[PDB]
Amino acid sequence: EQVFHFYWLDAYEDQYNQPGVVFLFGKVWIESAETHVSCCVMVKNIERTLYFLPREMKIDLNTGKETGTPISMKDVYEEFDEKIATKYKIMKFKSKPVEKNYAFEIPDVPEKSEYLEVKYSAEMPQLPQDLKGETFSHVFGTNTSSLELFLMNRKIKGPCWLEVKSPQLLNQPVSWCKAEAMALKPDLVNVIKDVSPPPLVVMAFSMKTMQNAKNHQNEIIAMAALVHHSFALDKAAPKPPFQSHFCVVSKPKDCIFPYAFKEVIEKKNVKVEVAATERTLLGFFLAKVHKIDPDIIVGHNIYGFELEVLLQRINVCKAPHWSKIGRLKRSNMPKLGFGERNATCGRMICDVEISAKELIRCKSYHLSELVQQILKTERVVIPMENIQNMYSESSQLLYLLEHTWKDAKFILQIMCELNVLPLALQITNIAGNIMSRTLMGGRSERNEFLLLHAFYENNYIVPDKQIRKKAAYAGGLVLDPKVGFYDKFILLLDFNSLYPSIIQEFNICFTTVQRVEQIPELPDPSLEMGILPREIRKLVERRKQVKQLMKQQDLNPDLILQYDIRQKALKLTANSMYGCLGFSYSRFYAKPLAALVTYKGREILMHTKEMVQKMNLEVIYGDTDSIMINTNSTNLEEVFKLGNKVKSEVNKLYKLLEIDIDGVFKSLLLLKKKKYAALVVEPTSDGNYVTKQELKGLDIVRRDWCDLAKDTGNFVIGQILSDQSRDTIVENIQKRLIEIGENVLNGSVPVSQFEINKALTKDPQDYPDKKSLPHVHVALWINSQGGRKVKAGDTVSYVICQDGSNLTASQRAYAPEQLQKQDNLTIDTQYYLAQQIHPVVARICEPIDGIDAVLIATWLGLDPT
RNA sequence: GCCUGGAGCGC
DNA sequence: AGGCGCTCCAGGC
Ligand SMILES: C[C@@]1(CO)[C@H](O)CC[C@@]2(C)[C@H]1CC[C@H]1C[C@@H]3C[C@@]12CC[C@]3(O)CO
Repeated sequence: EQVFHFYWLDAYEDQYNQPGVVFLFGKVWIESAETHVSCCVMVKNIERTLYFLPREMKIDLNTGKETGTPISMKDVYEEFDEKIATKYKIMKFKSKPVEKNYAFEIPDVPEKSEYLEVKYSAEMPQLPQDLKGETFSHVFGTNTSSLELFLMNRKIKGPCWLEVKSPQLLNQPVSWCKAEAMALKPDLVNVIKDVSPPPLVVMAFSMKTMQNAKNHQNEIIAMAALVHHSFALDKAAPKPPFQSHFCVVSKPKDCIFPYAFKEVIEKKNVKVEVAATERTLLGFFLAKVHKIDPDIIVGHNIYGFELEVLLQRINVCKAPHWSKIGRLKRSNMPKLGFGERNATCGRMICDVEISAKELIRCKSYHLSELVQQILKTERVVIPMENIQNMYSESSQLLYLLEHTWKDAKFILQIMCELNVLPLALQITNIAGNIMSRTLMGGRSERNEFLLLHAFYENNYIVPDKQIRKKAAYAGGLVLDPKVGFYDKFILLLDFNSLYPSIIQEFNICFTTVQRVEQIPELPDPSLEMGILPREIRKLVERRKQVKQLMKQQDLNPDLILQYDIRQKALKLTANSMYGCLGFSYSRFYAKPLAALVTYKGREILMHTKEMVQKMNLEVIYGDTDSIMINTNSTNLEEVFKLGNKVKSEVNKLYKLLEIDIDGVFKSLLLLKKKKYAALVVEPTSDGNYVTKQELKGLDIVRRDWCDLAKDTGNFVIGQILSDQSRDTIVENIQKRLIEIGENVLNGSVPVSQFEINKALTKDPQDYPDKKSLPHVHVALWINSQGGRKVKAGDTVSYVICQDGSNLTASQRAYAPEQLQKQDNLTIDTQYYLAQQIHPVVARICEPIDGIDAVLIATWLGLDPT
């Protein structure tokens, strides 16, 4: 008849105003224009689907007793037809008996069983979730959304190509896309899998807001954006990351642009559009968004500030057509990211801050710390105050705009550097969810979707969607450490994905483990692979295919970064599978399964520790899935043969679980459980090797210890692991420490190294014992004093100062700025030497002969007692 | 040691 | 807006 193709990226549903309809936004190829343009496809008539569970025996709801008559499918039909449909207003519907499996948390529901499937328009009323009757004890699917029913039934798993048959035109345009179309029923949409992903339109932006002179509004005075119209998600980022860009500045209401501004620009030839009013600016922006038509908008702290601000201002200034910031034509703007995630429907939002938190560790995720760590460059800062003063001289405004441009360019580079977009696609293509959601973070949901697809495809009824804490079960086993320094090589054996393998090994699934604190029994080896095991099995196969492809030759060179990305996404998925089992709010929550996994975990660890011991080998440490062996040897080649020897022995015990040589140490300083320092062997040629320092858990790697303490401690660590004689070392450490103590007293240590960082678990206002907590105290100051406001998740930087108020150190906390700018404030040198440096060095040198607590305190110039 | 509150490393 | 195990600090009993 007729058909068109399109690559979908995002989906949206308005249950309240447009039930039974799902809007899909993506890309269509236009041959005439030789480029892809945005497209919106409206899918209608996605019907509610219910599953009524027939009773074994008919019940009288008044007496609560069987009536002697057994139940047949027809009984359910009739009760629904006569008493249910009527009472709740359902004119039409289709029904049909179907067989469905079940394996979830509602008791008295058979593993397999017949059900009365009832399908009817989403426009007619929704039944109560607890609805019961004379012929049925429960009904599933009452609250299932259309998006879920559509994605599950059509087997759509993340962005991909769709074939839409019998497309229809619309009276009037419903979206801001270049092409629109409508499908009358969902079975008109099909997935096609042998066509590559089209490149997207990416737009990175940043803005500068300014607090208004009189009262408290935060106006947008400048916006910068970088853009690229052909950004592949299946290959390396384009160089450069953008092709075009634009800048728009405005002025608050008390200020006036510096004289000659327009002219100063005409000269420099900068694409800076100078707008008279904030409202004009906003409108300029919204139009570029509408004209550029990005598929993805990337920024920093978008969901935490920028986006909400942009929307509020758009409303106050009554800027024209706010819904263009999204892809669907809408009238009313919802607020508070709910109203936000909805505000941009059709366009994916990538917030680098969120993406960084999921990909790397830092002491803070502010743009400057990310730029430093990720891009390795310094990023200037502009305090909200200095802004106005910049409106007096043109060269200053131009600097401000240029800065904003630099910010958007950094955000774009970070996004490129972390490979966020390509990873997100692979992740979404695996979980089978929605990419804008994958980008918002939250693993539980990617997990839900993956399982929902798995169970749907295997004929199971699935759970209805339902409408730090203290541990709820046993975790991993942590062997007791034989603290101390070692000179002989150390063997580190590791299991490859213990948890995921445990799950396949012992066939642990919702469909195989009987369950009701009490670890359930493993299933009988006779039963077939459970649904969950098969899913992990698949991830493991695909990851093997990929690593094998990577070993290939005469290959397209860029393909290797691609395989590497998919490989990691396949790993992240499999591992999250476990953690979801243990999440109380997960749609597929199942503590029993989780706990059974960690159990066989501990068990296997011990049988392993024991076995290495029966081989007359010393086992000095072990954490959840690893075993550290002290060979007492000095012959590297022999060490390896030993490892491979133990290896062969353990791997002989299982069908899928495998242990391997994760490495070898030349020297190791084991302080406590989950805390050590070591020199790692990196073989080269002829049995030779180089050595690299690796730290784990020591205060040195934490963010809640100033750099002064961390740098000193690392020094001591380098010494300790060295080749020098024990005495050479002990001397060097003393030499150094005493120096540090002086440098601290004389004031030669940079004010930066005294900074301590801590992240707030709650919003600074939700802390009762406030005052006694440094970071929280400092956060309140910052919030109540200036612009941006610290909130849960944010890391606060501070330093202890001499107030001259005789309060404990924990009550004399200030911001680095509050220190250098204020005079009566001065670094509490005493605190840092005794409460920072000393503690760290003390705990590191504990197993060291020659070094002691009182001995260290004197070197720094402290009274031993 | 424990308790209360608060940190974030480890797998 | 996936888990649990193991230190560290401030303060007081
Ligand atoms: C945090 C979480 C939750 O599943 C996530 O998948 C990252 C890996 C994770 C930390 C896991 C919790 C259990 C951890 C044990 C380690 C690391 C681990 C996943 C399994 C392990 O790799 C050992 O099997």
